[PDB]
Amino acid sequence: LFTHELQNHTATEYFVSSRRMFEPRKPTVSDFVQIESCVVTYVNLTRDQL
Amino acid sequence: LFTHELQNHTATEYFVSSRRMFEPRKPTVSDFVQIESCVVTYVNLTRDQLPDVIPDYIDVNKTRDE
Ligand SMILES: *[C@@H]1O[C@H](CO)[C@@H](O[C@@H]2O[C@H](CO)[C@@H](O[C@@H]3O[C@H](CO[C@H]4O[C@H](CO)[C@@H](O)[C@H](O)[C@@H]4O)[C@@H](O)[C@H](O[C@H]4O[C@H](CO)[C@@H](O)[C@H](O)[C@@H]4O)[C@@H]3O)[C@H](O)[C@H]2NC(C)=O)[C@H](O)[C@H]1NC(C)=O
Ligand SMILES: *[C@@H]1O[C@H](CO)[C@@H](O[C@@H]2O[C@H](CO)[C@@H](O[C@@H]3O[C@H](CO[C@H]4O[C@H](CO)[C@@H](O)[C@H](O)[C@@H]4O)[C@@H](O)[C@H](O[C@H]4O[C@H](CO)[C@@H](O)[C@H](O)[C@@H]4O)[C@@H]3O)[C@H](O)[C@H]2NC(C)=O)[C@H](O)[C@H]1NC(C)=O
Ligand SMILES: *[C@@H]1O[C@H](CO)[C@@H](O)[C@H](O)[C@H]1NC(C)=O
Repeated sequence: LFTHELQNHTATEYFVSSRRMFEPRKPTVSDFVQIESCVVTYVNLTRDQL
Repeated sequence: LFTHELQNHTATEYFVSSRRMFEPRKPTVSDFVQIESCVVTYVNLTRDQLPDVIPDYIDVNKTRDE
């Protein structure tokens, strides 16, 4: 999962692709998992922005 | 994903299986992905027939409104 550019001009769009092919596509819920532990590197988002 | 026979006698049942094992089973929503582009070869279905091909699919507004 990557973000194309940054929020510098409000472009916080997230896309998912393989590590060899460049196919930016919208992610799906079933592709993710839930973890009880968090790290510093993870962005601290909220329910409204989900 | 394959369809056993055709609609000739109303048998448009869809099943999913591996390419070596013949295990016809009902598909699951998590097994598909959504694409913004379409081709000629893809069947042009509608929302009403979505539960028929895939009963596992659920529409939020259809249930909430009624
Ligand atoms: C989204 O938001 C979360 C929550 O804030 C961010 O996660 C980090 O959360 C921690 C805890 O709230 C923030 O505080 C940092 O804690 C680090 C580890 O905890 C230690 O805390 C004390 C003090 O360091 C230690 O004695 C104790 O043993 C723990 O090990 C610390 O390493 C950080 O210390 C930094 O600042 C102090 C001054 O306060 C300096 O003295 C240190 O040398 C060091 O520079 C800090 O206390 C932490 O700030 C949060 N991270 C960030 C980046 O803010 C997520 O990171 C955040 N996500 C994003 C994308 O921003
Ligand atoms: C479910 O429904 C969709 C929507 O109809 C079907 O997808 C096809 O959609 C196209 C666009 O609506 C239908 O029209 C065909 O377009 C093809 C490509 O577009 C060209 O259109 C013009 C005219 O050809 C070109 O100048 C332009 O540059 C585009 O490239 C064409 O190849 C088709 O042309 C055929 O008919 C004309 C006469 O109208 C002949 O002159 C041509 O030689 C050629 O034979 C056509 O115009 C297309 O019909 C739709 N496909 C089908 C099969 O109907 C899905 O296919 C459909 N799914 C199923 C399972 O049926
Ligand atoms: C689908 O949801 C929209 C709300 O975004 C609603 O206006 C519409 O009536 C719904 N349609 C059906 C068929 O449930």
